Amino acid sequence: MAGPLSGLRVVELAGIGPGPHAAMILGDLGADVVRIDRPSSVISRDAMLRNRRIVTADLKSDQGLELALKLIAKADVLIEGYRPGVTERLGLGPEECAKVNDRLIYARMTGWGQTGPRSQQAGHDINYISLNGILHAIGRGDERPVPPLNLVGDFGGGSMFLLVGILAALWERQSSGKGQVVDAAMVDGSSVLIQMMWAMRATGMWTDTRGANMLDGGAPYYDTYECADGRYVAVGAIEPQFYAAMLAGLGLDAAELPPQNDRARWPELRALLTEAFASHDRDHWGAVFANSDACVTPVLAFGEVHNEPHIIERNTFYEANGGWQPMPAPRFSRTASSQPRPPAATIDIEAVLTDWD
Amino acid sequence: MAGPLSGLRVVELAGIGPGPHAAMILGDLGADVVRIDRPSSRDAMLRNRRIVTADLKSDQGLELALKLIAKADVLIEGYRPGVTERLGLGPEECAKVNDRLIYARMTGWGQTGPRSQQAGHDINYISLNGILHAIGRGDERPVPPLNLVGDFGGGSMFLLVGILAALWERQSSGKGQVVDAAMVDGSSVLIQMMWAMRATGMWTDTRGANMLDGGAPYYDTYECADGRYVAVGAIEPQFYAAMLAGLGLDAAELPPQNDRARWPELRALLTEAFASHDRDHWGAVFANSDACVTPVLAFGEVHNEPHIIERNTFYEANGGWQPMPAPRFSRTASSQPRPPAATIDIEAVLTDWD
Ligand SMILES: CC(C)Cc1ccc([C@H](C)C(=O)SCCNC(=O)CCNC(=O)[C@H](O)C(C)(C)COP(=O)(O)OP(=O)(O)OC[C@H]2O[C@@H]([n+]3c[nH]c4c(N)ncnc43)[C@H](O)[C@@H]2OP(=O)(O)O)cc1
Ligand SMILES: CC(C)Cc1ccc([C@H](C)C(=O)SCCNC(=O)CCNC(=O)[C@H](O)C(C)(C)COP(=O)(O)OP(=O)(O)OC[C@H]2O[C@@H]([n+]3c[nH]c4c(N)ncnc43)[C@H](O)[C@@H]2OP(=O)(O)O)cc1
Repeated sequence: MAGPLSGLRVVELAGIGPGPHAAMILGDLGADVVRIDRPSSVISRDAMLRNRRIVTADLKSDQGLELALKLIAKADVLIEGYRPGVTERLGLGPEECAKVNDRLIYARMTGWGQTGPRSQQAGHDINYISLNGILHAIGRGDERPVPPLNLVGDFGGGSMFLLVGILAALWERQSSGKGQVVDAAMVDGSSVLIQMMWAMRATGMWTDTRGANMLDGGAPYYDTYECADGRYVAVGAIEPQFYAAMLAGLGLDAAELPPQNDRARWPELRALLTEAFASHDRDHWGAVFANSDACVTPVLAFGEVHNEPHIIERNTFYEANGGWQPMPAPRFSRTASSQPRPPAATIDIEAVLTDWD
Repeated sequence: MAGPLSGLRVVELAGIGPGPHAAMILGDLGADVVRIDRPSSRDAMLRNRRIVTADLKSDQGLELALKLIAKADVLIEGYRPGVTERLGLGPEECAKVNDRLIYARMTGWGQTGPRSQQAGHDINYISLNGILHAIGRGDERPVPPLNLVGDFGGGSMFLLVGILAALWERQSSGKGQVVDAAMVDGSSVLIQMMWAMRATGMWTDTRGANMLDGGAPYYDTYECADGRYVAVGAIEPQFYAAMLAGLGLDAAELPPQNDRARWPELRALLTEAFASHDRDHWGAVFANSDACVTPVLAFGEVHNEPHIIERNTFYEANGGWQPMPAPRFSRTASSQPRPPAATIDIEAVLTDWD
């Protein structure tokens, strides 16, 4: 099996969102990933279940439990993302796992954490980011907050911190010879994800007013603009030298505009930039500014990404069943990753305990 | 030093956004982190570091740097491609003085290809791979999700997964290697769920018309009587039904939860209901509930929130609050971040390491 995480053995108790996204990446990088789903369901639809062996097993039954408990015994990592108490009351808790394998990295993916008042509440991405200030900061100032899909709570502030915890604990287990419990809460990870704003907030460089900051769309030089065809460009020309390059491509003379960072005159500035970008279509701007430091790029829809040169040449995507999918990231010089394998039709848990000798 | 990464040694060449964030998290978890800046701190992102100066273009500045890297486990650089090569700090020069080094390259566009030398920021990397187009209301231009998705989630976090996966690989092979983390790639994997969903006909390229983009009335924010907001995330029918009951809404009178043609009508009924009381009222009503209804707090209110206070998600420092390390560890727990450690001379650090 190809990739830097070759050898690594992972047990994933089937859940939704972060838990599986973490498991995918471990797989992606060559870990051996075994997912136990409920029998009361089931070759899979979700391309998120790539780089995976799937096994049936009713964990409520006494048999199901011990089979599971065997897999965990011969494995490096356990991933679960159920509310607190669920694995305990199944007989798969940390304390129970530590008795068949004190090397186990016990990885617990939740929104709210393992304790505290909200620890039993149901929730999704949007709820976790609502409590820690993030959601309030996203969207235009004249309107209600808009959810950044489930990118910030589930994945960026959830799965990815689960991965860092798993892999940091594996580094630890090289010294001490023992595993441990990784407690990944989306509300905490997403908070560290936005540490920049907490830092800027302290030094007067970020306010709580939505749509009135450097990076939220309030700056006319860091925002999207509608073009003549109703498609969009993005502008991220923060540094003055890049902003100057953008102005020249737009045909605007700096002498006729207000200063880039005079906020009181951002309305005028925005109006000027808006009229300029509105006068040609996205693909015009795309050409004018390619190879340029103007920080102006076309805003592509998913369906167009496969035609973008830089995306094609670096193989950011591969084809798989009437749909493109992202190739693993990041990339490794010596132990490169493979193309992911599609979800691996169900298997029997004995066959896996056997294969794992 | 407290944390699961005690005695990991990390050299960081100073830049902006992702590279510093990754270095921060490494520090947060107990790693020894030395950051080389240029002779020309306030940012709390520079927490859990030692800062040193060094003209990397001088003969001596370079010599010193290579003496650090020789002793360290990980090097982090976030410059445009070619930049570290020309300084004399490229992968191959580093592999001469330390074949074990994990060499971590943090860019937006990647190491090669047509845009590889183009300046950019977060908003640009996510414009090219479909992400930015997908965010915001439908009647309107896309809105940047701050720089959470390219710099951090699709950026620093993938650098970290790569640094630590390469540390694992090393333990079996004795050898370092190069980690190429590009924000346009990481952010693409970060949104793999949408790519899966699109392949099976359960996501469209229309903005504001999906389960998770704000187009679903059960997955969106709502304005309340006081002008503040709640978030609703009641995807599962049982959670949704719990929410209707607490709103005072008889299910029989409403359109089906998932009849999309009638979402606008559904949304107008839920809008009226949420508008009729203040945000704090809904926070009370739905506490301990599975209704998936939560107050949308502004940054300055977060320190007053029970679940935040009691789990110590933040700590106080300097101006105000900062996030404590994540994730958390049972045995080898992280400590409260140290503020940034004012300029020390780089020779000191070298005697301190062997
Ligand atoms: C493809 C797309 C559409 C899917 C999708 C993706 C993403 C999302 C959004 C955006 C997200 O944010 S996903 C994140 C949700 N939050 C979390 O994951 C945080 C922690 N988890 C939770 O809070 C819960 O799992 C939650 C999702 C909220 C609610 O789930 P629930 O109450 O139905 O389940 P629960 O976790 O409390 O308990 C599970 C239940 O199942 C049982 N179980 C598990 N496995 C098996 C098995 N193999 N055989 C038999 N029984 C089994 C457990 O024992 C337990 O039973 P119990 O006795 O307690 O009732 C939504 C949907
Ligand atoms: C707090 C706020 C204000 C900060 C802030 C945070 C975040 C953001 C947004 C949201 C972001 O997206 S940050 C991410 C930006 N993109 C990237 O980092 C991707 C990779 N990097 C780049 O593309 C570029 O570094 C770029 C950010 C575009 C800026 O380009 P640049 O030309 O200024 O720099 P470059 O990388 O081309 O070369 C740097 C230059 O510095 C020199 N350097 C470094 N270290 C030293 C040293 N110790 N002593 C002497 N010289 C030194 C290098 O030698 C090099 O010089 P060169 O001779 O080649 O011109 C914006 C601002």
